[PDB]
Amino acid sequence: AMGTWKFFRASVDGRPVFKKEFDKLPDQARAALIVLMQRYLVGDLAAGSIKPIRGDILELRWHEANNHFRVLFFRWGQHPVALTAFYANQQKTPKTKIETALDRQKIWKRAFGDTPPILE
Repeated sequence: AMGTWKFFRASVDGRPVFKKEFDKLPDQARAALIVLMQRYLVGDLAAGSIKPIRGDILELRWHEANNHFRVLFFRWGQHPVALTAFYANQQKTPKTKIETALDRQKIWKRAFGDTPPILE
């Protein structure tokens, strides 16, 4: 169901940074976000669920909970790579989160390559 999703870590060996962030969220929100991540791959999201943020960064938003839970990610070839997961109060995704996302994309691309290897 989660297909080609990846989860930000700083190195092939490093701390599972995205998962530690994700895991702190409430059960109901974690379950809802997994469903959105699965649907993202199928192509059947409603318009409230996916927003372009800046550059290559995209946002999954849990619409049924006033977009209070979100995942920033980017497409690394055919693999969406989850960069940060967070609770948010305002509709405007905060600057700090977007900077973290941009920073983690650069970190990822530097450690693992700008695009996936042709064979995994």
